[PDB]
Amino acid sequence: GADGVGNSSGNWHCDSTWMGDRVITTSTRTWALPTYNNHLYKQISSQSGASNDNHYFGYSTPWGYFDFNRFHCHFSPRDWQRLINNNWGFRPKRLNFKLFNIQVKEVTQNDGTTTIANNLTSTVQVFTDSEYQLPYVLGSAHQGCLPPFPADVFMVPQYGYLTLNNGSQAVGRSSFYCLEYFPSQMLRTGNNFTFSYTFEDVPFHSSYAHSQSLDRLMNPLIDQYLYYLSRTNTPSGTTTQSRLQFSQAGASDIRDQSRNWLPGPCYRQQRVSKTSADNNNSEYSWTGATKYHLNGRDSLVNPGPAMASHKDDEEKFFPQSGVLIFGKQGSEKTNVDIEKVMITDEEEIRTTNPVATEQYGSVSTNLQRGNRQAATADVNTQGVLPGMVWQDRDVYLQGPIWAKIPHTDGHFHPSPLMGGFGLKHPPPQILIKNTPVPANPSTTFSAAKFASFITQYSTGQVSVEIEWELQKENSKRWNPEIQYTSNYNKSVNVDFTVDTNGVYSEPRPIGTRYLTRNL
Amino acid sequence: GADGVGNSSGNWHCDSTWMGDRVITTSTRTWALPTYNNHLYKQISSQSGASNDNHYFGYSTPWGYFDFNRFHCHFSPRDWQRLINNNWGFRPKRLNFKLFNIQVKEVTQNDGTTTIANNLTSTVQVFTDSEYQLPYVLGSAHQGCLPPFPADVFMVPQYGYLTLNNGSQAVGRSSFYCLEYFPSQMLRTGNNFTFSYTFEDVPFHSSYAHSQSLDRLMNPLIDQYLYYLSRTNTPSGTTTQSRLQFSQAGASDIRDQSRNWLPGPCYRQQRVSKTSADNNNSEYSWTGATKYHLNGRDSLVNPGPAMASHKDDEEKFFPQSGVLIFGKQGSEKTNVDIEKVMITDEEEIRTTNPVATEQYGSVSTNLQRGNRQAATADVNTQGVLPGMVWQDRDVYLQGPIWAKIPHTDGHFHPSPLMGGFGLKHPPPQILIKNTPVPANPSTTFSAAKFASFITQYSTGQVSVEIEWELQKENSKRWNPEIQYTSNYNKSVNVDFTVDTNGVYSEPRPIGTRYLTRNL
Amino acid sequence: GADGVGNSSGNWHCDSTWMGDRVITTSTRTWALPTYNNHLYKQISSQSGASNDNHYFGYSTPWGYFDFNRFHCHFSPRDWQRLINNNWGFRPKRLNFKLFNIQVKEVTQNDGTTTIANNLTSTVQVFTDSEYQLPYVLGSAHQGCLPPFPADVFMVPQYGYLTLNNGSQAVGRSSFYCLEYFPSQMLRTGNNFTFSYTFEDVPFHSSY
Repeated sequence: GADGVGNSSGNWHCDSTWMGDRVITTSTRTWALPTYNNHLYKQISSQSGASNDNHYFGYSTPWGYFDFNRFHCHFSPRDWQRLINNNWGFRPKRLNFKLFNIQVKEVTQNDGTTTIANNLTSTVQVFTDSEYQLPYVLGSAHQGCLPPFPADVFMVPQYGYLTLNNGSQAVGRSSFYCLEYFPSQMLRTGNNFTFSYTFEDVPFHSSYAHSQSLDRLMNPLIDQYLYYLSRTNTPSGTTTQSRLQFSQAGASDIRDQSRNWLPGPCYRQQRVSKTSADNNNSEYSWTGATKYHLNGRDSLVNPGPAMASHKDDEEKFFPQSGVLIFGKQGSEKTNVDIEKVMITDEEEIRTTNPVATEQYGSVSTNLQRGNRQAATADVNTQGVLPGMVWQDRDVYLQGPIWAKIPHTDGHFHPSPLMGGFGLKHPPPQILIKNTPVPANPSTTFSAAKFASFITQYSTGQVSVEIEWELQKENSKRWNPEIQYTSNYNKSVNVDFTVDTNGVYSEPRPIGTRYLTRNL
Repeated sequence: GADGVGNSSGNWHCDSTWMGDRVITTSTRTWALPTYNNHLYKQISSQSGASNDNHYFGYSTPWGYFDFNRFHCHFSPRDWQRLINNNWGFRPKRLNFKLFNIQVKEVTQNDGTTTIANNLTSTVQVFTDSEYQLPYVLGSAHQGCLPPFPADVFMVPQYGYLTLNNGSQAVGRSSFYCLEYFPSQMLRTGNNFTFSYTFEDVPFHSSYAHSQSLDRLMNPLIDQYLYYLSRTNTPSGTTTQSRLQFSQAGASDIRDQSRNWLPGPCYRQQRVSKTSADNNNSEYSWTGATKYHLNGRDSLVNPGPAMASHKDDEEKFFPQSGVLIFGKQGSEKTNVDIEKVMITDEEEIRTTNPVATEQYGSVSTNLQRGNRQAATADVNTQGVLPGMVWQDRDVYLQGPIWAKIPHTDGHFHPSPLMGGFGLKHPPPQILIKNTPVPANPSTTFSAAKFASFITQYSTGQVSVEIEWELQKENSKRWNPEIQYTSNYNKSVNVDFTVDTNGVYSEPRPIGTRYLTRNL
Repeated sequence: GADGVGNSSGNWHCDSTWMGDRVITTSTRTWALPTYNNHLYKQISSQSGASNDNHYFGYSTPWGYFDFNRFHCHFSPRDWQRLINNNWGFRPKRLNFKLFNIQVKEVTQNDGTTTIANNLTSTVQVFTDSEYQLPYVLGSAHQGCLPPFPADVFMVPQYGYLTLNNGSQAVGRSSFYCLEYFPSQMLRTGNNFTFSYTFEDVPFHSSY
């Protein structure tokens, strides 16, 4: 699209409509973009000394990108609630994007006095990496997505990436991608950039919780017909004499019943409690946390494989890195106290996946014989096994929406671990930069790189609309399901509202599983 | 096909052409075939005493088979190089085979003097087991495939197989397949045997190395928004008092960052070093090597599941059985010294799969509390887990090309472990035998089995052409990729050449990953 | 072309005719071919010490080649004379080649006594490097072309070539061409191999 200077390049679309089966969440926000790295690509690396587990090598670019991989960039409390309360599941189908009403300003810091003014002509160029030839950054839970609250103006993030490294230094194989080596489209004012995408058949996120659970799944009333090993030894006057007898598992017997499927896999996490007291006093934050390691650098295992966060009656506990944790609007960056964060809870799964903090089961160790007692041992890490079945990490309104499946020789069940939809070809990276403006050059020629540009930034609005599909409920469940509600009682502030000084804020994390489906 | 005696049953096709997307490697070689087991099927078994882990039972047949399950039976250094240097990947599509110019000779060892001459009439019969009713031997890394070097004449291997066994003895279930119970086609001279095959949709072998790596994958510039557990206890005058505080992972924080996918699986191997010194002195060749075991016989775990062979700066090490090892042209059969072999290296993977010699990660053990320190333990064997992603063993010019997927109730990701393409219905076994020639029988009848045949063998050439598909490169990588080159400096002998006495020889193993794709 | 065992795969053409403007010199000769380097490619180099101006590095092949880059393989004194006496100049235009009546023998040196006999089946394979992907040796004034005199039987030369070298040793850039990496056509007896060529506009040799 194209037009004039006194012509709005696009209108403001920010609705949300439900169609019974679909529902489209349109949404627009105003943004701003500075000139990063003063227009140059800069090489960047870990700090020489820095622990090995923390080295790196890569580049930062003068390019800034766009991102809305956060559910709340599309759903509004209320809306989300609608969804989350009457749908067995849902998934994204297609999207449409558009930047417009772009405007380029140029600040002038003459002595003790700045003065911003329109640089009409100068441009901002955009380009979408629709061929995925660029290090996909999104999906890395970074923060600089869209504001949950419309009215909020925002700054565009700067693109940076990482290649290979042998400590703080580069290794040859590492590649250096240059963003100008693409065909950016250049916008001036009166210019807009639209583009549209279509998702790929993915599974509806399961937005329901299970009423039955693996173990308790058969019918009480009837005993099976298969037998199991009831007792081993037997009374012989005073002493026992080994004599194995078997029984037919019934209701009273349950624990012993024969089955057909196994809980999901696991990778044991340390348990910490919301109650300061209980927790051993010391620094096992890193030392005790569950991790894995590549090329000799141990990394953390955050968002561990999807597994319930606490047994019955222990909402007080949680994994050291088995859950998602968001900050309460305002919460500072580092070492903030428990009271400043919102920890997610995944009890809803208990029913199928193991509890993060407790071992999977316990396999037998030795082979018993008359002169040898029967061994056994608990298992803290069980990789996928036939017959296992499980549930993936719920979603949360202010959580990630999707993530790119890495291009590898092999993947195994790609639901992104941080939760979300695992996409092979996700929404392409959208980039934006401000074509430089060489400030006054010298009369006599010089072949040096230009270094003195006009100080200036851009701004303008952006809009994103997405169509989601739904799987409606359908249970013959007689008694009421659970629903997500807002507290009745009076409060000094409404949840998901602007305070007295107009600061919007999300009180709690809102999950997705409320409706109840049987297993 | 058919014709006369003074008529070449086929010409010599040994080209190789590239078409931009495909590339066909035609190739012909001269061969020779003796008469095995003096024409009879012989029962064969382990040696009574022999360690249990080494028993067996099966048969050897008078039949010899054909095989080219080695990349170099089709690619020529140069060619291979072309491929390997400009292609994100490739795979086989179809093939065509033909035997021809068959000729049957008959030696005469009269006293101190042999004398070979043409037995025109007598025949050689061939037959392809296109229904896979015969124990698929190929794929077992046996040696008797085609000569890498054209000019080389070769001997055809003899077919043998193995069934069940209870120690050195047979067990009933074990089957005994007889090769005459097939409809062999019989060739006399002037007769040729052609046949063609078509591969099945398989995945292009990934012939590229990764520039990013799981851990270092997100964007440096921006800190995430999810929080993790920064510290546990806290300064209380003199003493610490447990007080968990959380932080928002940033660049400096990296190791702690939240992610979305896990390294490939693992099965720990012992580390040995190319440097004699380091290595503990003793015999842990078997005792210390990683293995598994069926029906009480521990077998070795060679070509362990695909996993990088050494961390940064340790090209000197390697798994005890985690790598492929070829002999330097000439190297004898047993206990040959390190200097006689070429060990493959899979550093290229590091980026996704764990290091063979070092544990996967470390899960937590106990549940901590005030009166209990936080436990933890390293994991040396991790079975596939959701979110895991990885790369398969590279290929190597002189490596296997494919392998038959065993007919079972269940497989999991069939890329053959020794590397190659996992095929459900691979190129059918091709067999060949020389119809016997009863040497002079007695005038008076006898119903005994004939035992005195004419001494004779066969020869003639064989040709195999195969069409491979390619996936061309396509990265916006600015700086140069790595390529495979031959050393500039002078040398007494060219690599992949015949020495002074015309002995072709492959200097080093050549992999496949050189081109660099992002993760 | 193809046929049987008791069938001459080609006749003997050895004429020479003048047409006023053209003149065609046909010519046939009998030849023989051993098995070189006992069937293998052998690496070859100057003799370590040997003056520098005389070092080299290259290979010898089990392959033998054909050559008639000598005017007398086509002209007969007399003929040549005709030409040479009444023509301001001349040049070649096209050619046609054919091998035939191929026969493979096999000697038997049993003790103090050899005995040659027909190995009917076995073959001889031929192939023309029509894409010039092989080190062009001919033109190097080598000797093993055709006999000037028809009646003369001859032996076929063996193919060998030279690459780069840093003294008596090889240098990487040097290439090693393998003759089997071509699609040889295989002849058995009763088999013939013909092929034809066409020269390119060149200047008449000034014969005045």
